[PDB]
Amino acid sequence: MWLGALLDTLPTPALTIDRTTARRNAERMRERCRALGVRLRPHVKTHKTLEGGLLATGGTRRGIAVSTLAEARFFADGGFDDILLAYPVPTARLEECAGLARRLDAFHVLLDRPEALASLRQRPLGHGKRWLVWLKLDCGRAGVRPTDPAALELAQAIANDAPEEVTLVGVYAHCGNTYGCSGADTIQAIARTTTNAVLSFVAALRQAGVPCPQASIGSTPSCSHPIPEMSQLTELHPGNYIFYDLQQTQLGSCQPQDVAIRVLTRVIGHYAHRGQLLVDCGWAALSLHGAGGPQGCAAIDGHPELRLVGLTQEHGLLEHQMDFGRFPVGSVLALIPYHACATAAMHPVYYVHEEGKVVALWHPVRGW
Amino acid sequence: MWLGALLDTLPTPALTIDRTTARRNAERMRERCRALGVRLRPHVKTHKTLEGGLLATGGTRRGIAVSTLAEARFFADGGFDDILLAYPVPTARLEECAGLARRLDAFHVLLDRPEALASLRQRPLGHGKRWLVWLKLDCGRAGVRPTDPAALELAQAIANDAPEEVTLVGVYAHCGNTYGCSGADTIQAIARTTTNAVLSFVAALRQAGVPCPQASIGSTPSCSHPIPEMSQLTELHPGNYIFYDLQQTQLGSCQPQDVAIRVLTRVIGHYAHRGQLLVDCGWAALSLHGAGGPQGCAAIDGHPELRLVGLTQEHGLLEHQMDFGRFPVGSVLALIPYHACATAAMHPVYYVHEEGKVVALWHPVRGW
Ligand SMILES: *Cc1c(COP(=O)(O)O)cnc(C)c1O
Ligand SMILES: *Cc1c(COP(=O)(O)O)cnc(C)c1O
Repeated sequence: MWLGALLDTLPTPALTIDRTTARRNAERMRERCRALGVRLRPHVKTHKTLEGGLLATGGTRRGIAVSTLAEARFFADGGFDDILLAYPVPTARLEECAGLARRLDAFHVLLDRPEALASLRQRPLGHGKRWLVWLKLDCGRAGVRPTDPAALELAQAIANDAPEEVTLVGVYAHCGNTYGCSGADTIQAIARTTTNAVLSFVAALRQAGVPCPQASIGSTPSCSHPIPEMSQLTELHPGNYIFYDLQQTQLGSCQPQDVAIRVLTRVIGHYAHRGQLLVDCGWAALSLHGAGGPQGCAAIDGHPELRLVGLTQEHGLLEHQMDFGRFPVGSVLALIPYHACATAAMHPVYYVHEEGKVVALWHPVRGW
Repeated sequence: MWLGALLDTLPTPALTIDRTTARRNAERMRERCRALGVRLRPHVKTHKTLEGGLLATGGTRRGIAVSTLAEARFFADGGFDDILLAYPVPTARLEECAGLARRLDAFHVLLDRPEALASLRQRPLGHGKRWLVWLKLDCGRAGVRPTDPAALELAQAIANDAPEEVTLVGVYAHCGNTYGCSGADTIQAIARTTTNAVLSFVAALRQAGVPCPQASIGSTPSCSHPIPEMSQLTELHPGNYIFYDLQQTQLGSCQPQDVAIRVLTRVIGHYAHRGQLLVDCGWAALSLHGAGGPQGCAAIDGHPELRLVGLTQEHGLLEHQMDFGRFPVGSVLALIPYHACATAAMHPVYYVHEEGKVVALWHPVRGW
């Protein structure tokens, strides 16, 4: 246990979260939504922590999105509610989904196939509770396409075919496509194509008389530079924005000062005959994200000079011709990881801090 | 808890270990060593499990190699001893190394820099115990080069400069270079270059009068096709061979029938308009190894037809023109992962099985 400890005292490699930066990130996204007049349902997958969720959620512990039944359970066990399982409802685990729907005032699920509706229908929740269902629209990983007349029919069914057992809460899209882009304008165009598609669908839905009270989109890059059409929605659900990361910096969603995550590592050897620094951060601590070479898995914070050039499980090699005097063995560097969600999943504890000193330890759940 | 359960009953994605194949793998490597007349010190990093270690070690719980102080501790807490920390001794965590050296009859460390020796010297173990030190030879990630006269001097010091506080147990190389190769002959050439280098060093060591009783090398690929010169060593320390994996199959260390690990995943959606299967195994469950694209992170066991073409955190996309009838939603596929050590690190439990039925659950340690 390390309360109060100075950062470069921790056993590395060690994932670190600047609680100042995080709180700042949470409140900033809360305000954007306030500004747009819509609700924020933060996704928890970058941190999978109660504390994390608590920040995102402004202290309220209600209205979030999870990627696994593990997180659902964890969050439910920690007192959260209004929990959306942002994932095509897993028909092979319905006893569990029903379990949570019964504990919770509001447990929401998504689906995108008529068969999924069938499966729900044959596992009625009972107790007056109805399956709160959202229709995942693909505007291109999963969901139904809004122009496919099949989407309309499916909405129709979820909403109406059994209103005592199933209800259509809204439509749900995740504009993840914004990750292949580059710079704010193409981010916004994907936001716009997605916002408008969704808006047209709902238009079509009102016209046909299919009640659909909510409409959800969002990803860190589109919600980092929100666009006016968005206020015609009811909720945005980004998540990663609480931490941010190198990729997010490269995309333009944020400035470096916004990235709350680092992986602290130590210089544990010099290698003059190959000009390389040796660090105790391998990929067990960092993950291979941003490689498919290693140069782009991470940046050495405060040191454009150095770049990662190798990663074994428990080692990384750094290069500059070098300067080993500036980097005595035992000195700590701070790696800026490419994909926050991925680094986060390699750590059983996060060292959370303020003013260089450790202030808390968050423990994420994992598994399925 | 799932004792006895049928495999395709498990909550996927789920890492699975064929205990038959594993036991077979353990005994096979035990026999190779018996044949060569040398000792086997299995590395535990592919599984990081007590059960795992127990197999490798033939039931004895002695003589293994770990990659982190976490594993050291775990194994020590589980009754193992003769534990080699196969890693340049971490000078910033010496209170802990000393801790374990004091609990254990035999805790071994490696180093490759004179300064490391200094640091050990100023943290004497006391209690009559001496730091059991091995000299990591680089024959090309870390260690000293055997032709560099500095290596000789360092051996000299470890062995002799303070024989009441520090002793040189042997020399240690890891012929990891065999991972860029391809086919048995270049594997063996790297084995040979490494074996001979090591043998020449020890020759030089005897000549100079530096006592060096042990000599350790090994990696799964060189120990999968051992070479005669190896019997002039005292110990081989591979590890991954207990599980094996796709990469190992591609290299030629093993035949498919040898790979004991799978990640079971489910078909949870069809996508005719893009010809794709949707599976609940994303990279949270598989890792991005073998990508730097996704085609090569894994193979669909029993189905050369399909290949992985996308991986998000909790999803993978499969392609063939398809045949969705052969793959009803809910049917289970078995992914063969590229790098066993990496997939293993994404799982908090391994479902171990025999004859299709689950026989145990191993829980690996993690962290640092
Ligand atoms: C991760 C995720 C989100 C969150 O979006 P980010 O861009 O990661 O902040 C939203 N919806 C789904 C389905 C997700 O998996
Ligand atoms: C992983 C490791 C080994 C084990 O070799 P494999 O080829 O993975 O079986 C041996 N020595 C060191 C230092 C290692 O990190």
